[PDB]
Amino acid sequence: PAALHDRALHLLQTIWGYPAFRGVQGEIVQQVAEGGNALVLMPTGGGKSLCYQLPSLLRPGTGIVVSPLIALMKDQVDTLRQNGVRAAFLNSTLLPHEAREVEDALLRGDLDLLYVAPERLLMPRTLDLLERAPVALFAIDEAHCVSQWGHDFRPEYQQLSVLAERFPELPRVALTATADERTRADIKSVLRLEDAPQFVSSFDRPNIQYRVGLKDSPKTQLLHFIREEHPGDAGIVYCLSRKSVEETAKWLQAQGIDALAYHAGLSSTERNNVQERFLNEEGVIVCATVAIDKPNVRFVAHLDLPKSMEGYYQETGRAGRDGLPSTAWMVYGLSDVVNVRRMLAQSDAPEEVKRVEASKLDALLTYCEAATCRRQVLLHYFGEELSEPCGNCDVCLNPPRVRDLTREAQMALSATIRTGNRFGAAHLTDVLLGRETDKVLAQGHHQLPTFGVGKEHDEKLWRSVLRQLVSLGYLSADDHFGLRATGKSRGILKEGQKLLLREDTLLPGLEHH
Ligand SMILES: Nc1ncnc2c1ncn2[C@@H]1O[C@H](COP(=O)(O)OP(=O)(O)O)[C@@H](O)[C@H]1O
Ligand SMILES: [Zn+2]
Repeated sequence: PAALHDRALHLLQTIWGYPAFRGVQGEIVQQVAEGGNALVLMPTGGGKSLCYQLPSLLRPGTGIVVSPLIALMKDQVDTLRQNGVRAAFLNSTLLPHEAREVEDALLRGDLDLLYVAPERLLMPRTLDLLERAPVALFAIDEAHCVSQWGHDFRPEYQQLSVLAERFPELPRVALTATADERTRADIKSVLRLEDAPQFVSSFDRPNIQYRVGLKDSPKTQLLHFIREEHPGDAGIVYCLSRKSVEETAKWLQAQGIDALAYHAGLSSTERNNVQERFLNEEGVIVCATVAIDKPNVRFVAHLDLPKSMEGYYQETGRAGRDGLPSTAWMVYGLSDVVNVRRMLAQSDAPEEVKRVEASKLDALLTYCEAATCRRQVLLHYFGEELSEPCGNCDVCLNPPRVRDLTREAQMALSATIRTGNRFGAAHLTDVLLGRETDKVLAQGHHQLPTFGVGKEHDEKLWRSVLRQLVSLGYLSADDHFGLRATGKSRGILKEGQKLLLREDTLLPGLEHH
């Protein structure tokens, strides 16, 4: 009721000292407290931990928490108990007499929370014992580890699928900081969360302004940006190679801005040197690769595209941990993107991994190539949905020049619907062009009314119109990289909504060498 909500608040105040719920917490709490399942996505420091702790206390019985991290579980228990919350940890390095003092406290219903290493949890009899205990809920922390594409991975987290089969009646909560569009499908498979609500909260950072542009002579381009907009300011400037980092630094010092290289082949010495000369003093600039601390950074500059949307989110987020406005500045070139693809084409990685890695690359480029608000594109990749344009990005503020492909979009959307939402971008494009592949013949797709219906255009165009549909969320990729129309597809199909491309991409043509 509202009498549940009131109840939770009096807990929020009296225990964690927090005044009010951040982002979607209060929904999650009331969702789980009432018996519901949940997927929770929040960035690090976002406030996950009490998403499960608060329901544990509101429901009769004990919240059961699983995380791979033992040392942090020990600390999270301690702090909980000093704050007046009855918590315990159980793992197999406890003396057997301790493991029983805790096991019996569970069964008597004496614990608000019990933190359990997956090692112990997965053991039947830890399983069986739980069925005899007054359990309020399960919380699978670091929930992403269930996924091979998951940031981290463990055999043991795949096995937590047991929780849903052995305890279907009881609420299950998964929380992870880092999830792409599907590592998430795996979380949802494994833990049987596919019908549960999904919550994302803290990903946005409203005080950072995002800008992307192409590269012609980037050093001057950067130098000019610092210059006008951040002369006495601290900033990070990111490059792929160790080589670029040191040129960029030598060069920036040659123009007498105070700049320093930072990277793994700096002797220890110099690393700590650069570190506090950057932290202590204001208006100093670090040139880093992928590598730490700083409160007030004004600008992050990317002289290269990162290898993922994740990396880019991380590095730009180093700006502005003051609520005070900051800018993220990036310049890329298609030249580069082509190199990344061939360097990943010639690799020795498995074909399953190349498809996924090229996936991340497309998402990254398409993010660059946005004809619509950049903050929506960025946030969508992590599952956050921003209703309206931010007014804080380079697309919002200085709208680029766009071409209207809304009718082409409809052809693409309808092609994939009518083909049963399972087929991939290369394949679909074969359809709208009219190409009869020996793989197009296998599905009889050539006999459909949507075949060659897009013949007016070429491959490069459909592939990009495809990329955009995915990126804006009009398309979703199921497997194995095959594409679904979404609930959002209707916007383009009822219309009222358009699919734009940057006039920037298209250009008078043809390319030449
Ligand atoms: N509802 C809230 N309102 C204000 N501050 C919060 C709120 N929830 C969490 N925080 C803060 O930010 C931190 C979140 O980190 P924690 O919840 O401890 O683990 P995680 O990094 O997984 O979220 C908290 O410890 C607390 O300092
Ligand atoms: Zn915007």
